[PDB]
Amino acid sequence: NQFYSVEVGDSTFTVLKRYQNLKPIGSGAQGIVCAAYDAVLDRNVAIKKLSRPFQNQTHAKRAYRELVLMKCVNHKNIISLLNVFTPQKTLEEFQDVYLVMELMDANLCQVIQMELDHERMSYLLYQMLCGIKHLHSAGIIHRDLKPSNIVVKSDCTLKILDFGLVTRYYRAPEVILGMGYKENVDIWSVGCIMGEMVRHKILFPGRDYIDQWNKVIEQLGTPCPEFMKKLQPTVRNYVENRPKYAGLTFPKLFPDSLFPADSEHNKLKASQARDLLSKMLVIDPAKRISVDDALQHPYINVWYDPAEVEAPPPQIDEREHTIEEWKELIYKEVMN
Ligand SMILES: CCNC(=O)N1CCC(Nc2ncc(I)c(-c3c[nH]c4ccccc34)n2)CC1
Ligand SMILES: [Cl-]
Repeated sequence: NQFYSVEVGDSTFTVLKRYQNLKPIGSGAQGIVCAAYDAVLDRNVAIKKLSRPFQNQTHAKRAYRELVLMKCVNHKNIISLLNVFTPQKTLEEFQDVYLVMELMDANLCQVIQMELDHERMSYLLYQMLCGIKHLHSAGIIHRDLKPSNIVVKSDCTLKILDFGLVTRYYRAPEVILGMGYKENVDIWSVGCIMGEMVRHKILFPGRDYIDQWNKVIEQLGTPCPEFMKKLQPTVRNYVENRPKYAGLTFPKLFPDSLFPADSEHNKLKASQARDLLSKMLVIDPAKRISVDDALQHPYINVWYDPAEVEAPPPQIDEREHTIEEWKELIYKEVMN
């Protein structure tokens, strides 16, 4: 047989024999993931077993979308698909899908805990922006960027793991309040991640959206009439009846005490970093900085290389299907 089975991290992995010494490296709702040695390629890989891809239409659509996009997209800051397989021989027996990807060293949740380094932080932010720019050019607007679905190598090279559309702390006001969104909906999420790299605290924590919104207005201030008028009347009423906050200024939100101190370079960078935060963490998306403009910001633009930023977009998600239909769709996709 060309497969073998091993129990790993309380799941059964049935994989190609090329893949050896499977070790659990974590899990998500999307599936459980192992590190493995690929004997054919002489390199370590990550293997994801999709957890109950057919349990419902939501799972199926996500699995199909992930598979097709990860195949189509080829960018250095988006995780790339190395191989895909199922151990089952027929569509009727078809049950499991295995994704093989490059093995990364850590997700951002770990890196975020490290002591702030301007070189590191600006480089990570630059790469996130490059990945997001590339997704957007393909019509992919993520809406759920968060530290746990962003991964990095020991050398600080960074890749986004998924394609978006449970932790809700990184979601934009227009998403929370149901206003509709544009491309810079993803910039708010970057801003939350950056704010967290600085404070080592979740910016907008909260048991629920009510709690979350309170943290937003307490720190950033009650939004302007311009913004209010763009809300549904019914939503408008709740938001307007909250206590009015003047925002904390960004110097108070992100004081000098949180940044490397006592050199000229360090003074320079703290102010630049705060300026960028001030442009990303903007409640009204009409006033929030774009991806392209963020890449031009002095804090970010030191890393700018046209060959990384200006890559051609891929040339390829509203249709519904039965679970049986999605299954055949996924199967043919697996069989290439
Ligand atoms: C908080 C620190 N994180 C950490 O130490 N690790 C996570 C990432 C991991 N590397 C990897 N490399 C490739 C992939 I694809 C995935 C991965 C994809 N989906 C996941 C879901 C949960 C955990 C890991 C993954 N993960 C190494 C171990
Ligand atoms: Cl809620």
